[PDB]
This record gives sequence, C-alpha cells and structure tokens, in this order.
Amino acid sequence: MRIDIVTIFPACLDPLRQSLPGKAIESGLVDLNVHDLRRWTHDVHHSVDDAPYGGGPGMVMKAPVWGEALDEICSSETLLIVPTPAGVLFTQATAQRWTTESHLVFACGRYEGIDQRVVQDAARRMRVEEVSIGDYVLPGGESAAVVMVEAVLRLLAGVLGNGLLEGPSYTRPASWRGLDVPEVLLSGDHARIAAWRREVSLQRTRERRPDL
Amino acid sequence: MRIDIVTIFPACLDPLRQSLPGKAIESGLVDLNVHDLRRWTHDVHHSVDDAPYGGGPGMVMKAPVWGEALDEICSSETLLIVPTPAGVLFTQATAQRWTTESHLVFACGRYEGIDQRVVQDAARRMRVEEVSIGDYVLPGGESAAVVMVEAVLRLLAGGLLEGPSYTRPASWRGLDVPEVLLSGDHARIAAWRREVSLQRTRERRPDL
Repeated sequence: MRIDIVTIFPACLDPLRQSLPGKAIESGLVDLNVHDLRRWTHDVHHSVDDAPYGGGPGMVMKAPVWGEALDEICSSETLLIVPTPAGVLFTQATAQRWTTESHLVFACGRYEGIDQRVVQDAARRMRVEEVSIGDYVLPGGESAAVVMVEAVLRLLAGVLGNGLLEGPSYTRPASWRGLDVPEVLLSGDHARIAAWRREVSLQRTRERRPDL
Repeated sequence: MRIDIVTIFPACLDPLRQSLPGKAIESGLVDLNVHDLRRWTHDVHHSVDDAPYGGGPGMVMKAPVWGEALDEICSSETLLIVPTPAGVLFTQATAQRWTTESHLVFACGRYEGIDQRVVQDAARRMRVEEVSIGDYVLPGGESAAVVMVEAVLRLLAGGLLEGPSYTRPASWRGLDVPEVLLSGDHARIAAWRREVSLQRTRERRPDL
C-alpha cells in the first residue's frame, strides 16, 4: 500500500512512524509520505486560507492550493479521504475495506475545512470519501488521519486468530488488592470459560452500547 | 487543567505539543505530563504484560505496575479515563463536560488491554470512565487520547452536519460558488445553509 497525507502540520503525523504502523512502513508493507500543503503555494505568505463566501466564522482552505497538490499526488486509482465532521462514520468495516486499496490519500483540513469544490473536482477523476471518526469536533483532520491509518495498518500488519463489546481481561496475580480473578478463568474448563466470556460481553454491550 | 497520560509509547503523544493544544499548554491553561509506564516496573526487562487467565491470543497489561502508577499520579478528585473499544462512545457532550474537570488522567492500554481490576481498584478512590472514540480497533489507546485531549483543549482555548464552505475565486475548474452565497442576502443564505445541512444530515447521518 501507498499512503500520502497532505497537511499544514506534518509533525502531527509523527506517531505513524512509531510502534505498529512504524513497523509496517519499515518492512515495506506500506510507503507513507507526509506532505506540507504550503509547498503548493506561490505567494510570499504561503497562504492556504481565505474568508468564506456568504459570511460566517473562521477561514476556509483555498481550492487552487489543494487542487494542485492533489493533481500531483493522486491518480484515477487513488482513494481520496477527507476527514470531516460532515462525513459518514469511520468503522472497522471501513478499515477492513481500505486494506484492499493500493493508494490512500488523506487531505487534512484545518479551520472551517476545505472549499467544497476540491472534492467535487477530485471526484471527476478518482473515488472520494468524506469521513468522520466520531461525533466530536477537532481542530484539524490530522489526528483523525492517525486514527484511520492506525486502524488500517493494524489489519495490514496481520492480527492473531482468536458485534459484541470485548469482555474484561485478567492476568497474574490471581488475587490483587482483595480483587479476585473470576474463578471460571482459573478453572481450565474451556466450555465454561467461553460461555462466561459470552455472557459478560453481552451484558456490557447492553449497558454501554444499546445501539448494538 | 492538569493532564497526565500514562503509556509505553510517550512519543505518540507529541502532536499535543503542536498547533492548538500546544498553545493551550504554553499559555498555562493546561499542564500536560506524559509518563512512560515502564518507570513503575521493578524487574530487569521492565515488563508490563503477561498471558491472560483462561487463554486467548495476545497479552494483558499487569495490574501491579498500573496500580503503582495511578497510586502516585491520581487523587480522589481525578477523573481517570481508559480508552477502550469496550467503552461508552466519546462525544462533543463528553468533551464539553471534561473542560470542567481539574485533573484528567489517561491510562493508555496496549495489547489486549489492562487487567480489569485496575479500573475496579481505581474506582474505590476516584471517578473512572471507560471510553471509545469510535467503532474501530486501534493497536493502542494513545491516538484515542490524542483525539480526546484535542477535543477538550479546543473548547478550553476560547445537531445538523456542517454544510459546504467556499472561498475565492467565485469560479474554479468550471465549478461556481452557489450564487446564493455571492448574493449578500442573509435571509436567503441562512435558509440555503439550513436546506443543505439538513440534506447532508439525512444522507450521511440519519441517526442524527
């Protein structure tokens, strides 16, 4: 897989060179390139943003700057991802599906986001997905790209064989500060253990994620 | 606000020293301390994990090492947060509420997670919340902590989906800024924005 992330704060992507995704990249499973959007500006201030048509709060990222960057970085086989509050929700199934992609490009917004015409124009050439990692507002799309890449590269790196929430886990010691490991886990009975884990997962899922 | 994040990968928390959260911290709005969990280990290999009781794939983080860390870092006023896919969903309302907290402690788990008794023991002393930033699985809790702190410090720095934005020029690659936004008619503009927000919200997020 090849991944490009375009941003005005390249350093925010530094966790992607660490631990699990760092290993995936070193191993040649994935090429990752992080680009400073400002390199496609041509004025003295290297400005990437300007006031919104129709008024409103804040600034909008200019289309011509983004247009040039994506012209150079993307092909017609690229999947372009734009992290935004206004996107459909990112889920495990999205992550699994994106392991089949050869080229992911992340266009990380700042301010009020990116002139909408960038995505309309990009969508003439390549597939585009506007995606939110959750129902909360971040100052930019960078740490959302970190989340999404880490989800993808986890799967890509290969996970061990083993919709409910995961149950609790325990390891040594068997008793700690007057708190005991549930005797079933010490019993060696794989049937009793599996049913116990199923029971607790079910109970958790009802309490914390009734939408599931 | 004072924030501690405990982790075996401290460098993953480096984005919090940049941009908007960086400014919050420099200004003395927020103290942030990032701690390496391994500093509370006492054996030669500084081990933080061991095999799970009752079998399974992967390792579990040991309670005694987490117990010591949190003993030293937390008080009875602390809100302890454990990022985990088994948690309730993090939302804007969570973020807003957490700006009222004096002490946030993030316990970032790795592998299969943290021995459950760390949270049970902690909850004797302090408030605790197990929280998921979304329905997907990450290798560790550090990038979930980045998301959560960034949401909170954004609010500290002071229902419909956001509609599209536009800036200059008025026409670009054959694509025009919708005439209403050029019209200066605030009545027509605010009605148009409502129309499009609602249409977006239906199309992508009918749960809203």
